[PDB]
Amino acid sequence: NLRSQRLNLLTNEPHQRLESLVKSKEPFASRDNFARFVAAQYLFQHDLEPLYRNEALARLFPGLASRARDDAARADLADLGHPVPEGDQSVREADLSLAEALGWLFVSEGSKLGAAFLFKKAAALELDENFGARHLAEPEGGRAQGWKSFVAILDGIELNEEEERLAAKGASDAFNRFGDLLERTFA
Ligand code: HEM
Repeated sequence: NLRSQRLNLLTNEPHQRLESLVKSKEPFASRDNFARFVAAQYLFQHDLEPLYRNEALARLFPGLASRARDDAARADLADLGHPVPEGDQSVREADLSLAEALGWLFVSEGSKLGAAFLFKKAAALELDENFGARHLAEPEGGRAQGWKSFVAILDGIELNEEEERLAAKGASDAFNRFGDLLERTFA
């Protein structure tokens, strides 16, 4: 019924595939490997920037701007001595509909879930919230409620059937994009 639940079903496979891809790149084998993972996160933030700063979406999601993680990820790349990668502008210039944008935000916000596990694994590489893993630090209100607050708004929006299709497309496209970014930074 809820939009969030439908999106969860629709992206269950892409998620399993993505989780497997991440495990295969061995992000915690070394700081260099971890840095390549941070580079992928950083590039995904560049794709999402125009959405987190969009006035229309900011009105729908109060506090939107502060959900971005670009400064932290860029600071982490600097800590790790990894040069910042160049964004290809493909998503920023894609001219996404509002509905597609909701699917991209769904995936970006959802990608924060379980980050405490990644944060814990980063400790093995002697990294933490003040060095190298700044982008995985837990948010103020806590990961849980941050997600619950976002989903309540998402599920309340009224969309027509075409817009629902576009939101699903946006979520699918975002999962595929993160995978492309990982293949790029680990190449
Ligand atoms: C770019 C997309 C995403 C990436 C890169 C991603 C990656 C991951 C990874 C690698 C893990 C395993 C963490 C660990 O090592 O323990 C994971 C766990 C998880 N992901 Fe995602 N994810 C993404 C999007 C999403 C979305 C959209 C949702 C939800 C709508 C989601 C929900 C979860 C949850 C619930 C867990 C398990 C958390 C727990 O066990 O407490 N993820 N994800």
